[PDB]
Amino acid sequence: DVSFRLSGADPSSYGMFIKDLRNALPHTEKVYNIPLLLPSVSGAGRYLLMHLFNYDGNTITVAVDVTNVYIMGYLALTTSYFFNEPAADLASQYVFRSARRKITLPYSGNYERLQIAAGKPREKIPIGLPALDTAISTLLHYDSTAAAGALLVLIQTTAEAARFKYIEQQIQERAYRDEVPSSATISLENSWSGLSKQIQLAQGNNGVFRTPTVLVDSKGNRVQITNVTSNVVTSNIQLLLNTKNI
Ligand SMILES: *[C@@H]1O[C@H](CO)[C@@H](O[C@@H]2O[C@H](CO)[C@@H](O)[C@H](O)[C@H]2NC(C)=O)[C@H](O)[C@H]1NC(C)=O
Ligand SMILES: Nc1nc2[nH]cnc2c(=O)[nH]1
Repeated sequence: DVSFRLSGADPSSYGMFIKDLRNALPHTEKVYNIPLLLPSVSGAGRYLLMHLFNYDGNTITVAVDVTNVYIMGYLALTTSYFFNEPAADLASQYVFRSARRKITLPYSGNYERLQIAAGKPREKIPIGLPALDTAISTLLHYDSTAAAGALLVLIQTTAEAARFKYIEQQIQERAYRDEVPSSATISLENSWSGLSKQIQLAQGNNGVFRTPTVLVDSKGNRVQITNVTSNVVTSNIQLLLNTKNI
């Protein structure tokens, strides 16, 4: 398991947590020096448990699929909560077995569905450590509409920051003040699969992408990534989704 406490939290301990999280994902191989996540894992070993404590010490335990860093559900005191999707029900056979009650949320866990349930796109939802603390508190008391917004924050602070160094840095900047995500942050979140695939395909091709990836950068300018020599590839992306899942 991995842990993170918001009480006394600063940019450095947050950094330690994301490092712990990356190290907890198993991998057998590296492509261009980037851990390549596994095709699959059987049984309970497929799930990593994250324990998060809000400022006041209350806690929730979150289950993550180690093959794709997707959040499947969480435990709050004695009630477990799972997304409404096949992979999450599969996950319920292996974690939080001692939960007294199991609730299935009225949505699946993809951004499209979470944004509809929340009533706002994530372009309009502030993120940061203070926002993570509020999210943990919101999740302790069941409300499907408020939970959708809390999950959008939780996902970006923990799964997305693990996938990209830039997003991890964006969160460290928001350690004491929340701020909506930049356009580059959203573009990055949307291209993880695309990037992961082109980096894997670039191998037998001199490091050149079969088809270019279109992103929006920090200063706000559109851009094309065509080879593994680019910044995104050399210092941004930290984990690769296996092609057998794309
Ligand atoms: C690899 O990506 C780099 C950008 O990261 C590209 O290099 C550019 O390539 C040509 C000349 O090599 C120029 O027209 C571009 O403006 C270069 N940009 C730079 C140096 O910032 C290029 O797309 C890729 N390299 C190869 C060999 O395909
Ligand atoms: N549930 C979950 N959903 C996502 N939707 C987009 N990315 C993620 C993730 O990392 N976990």
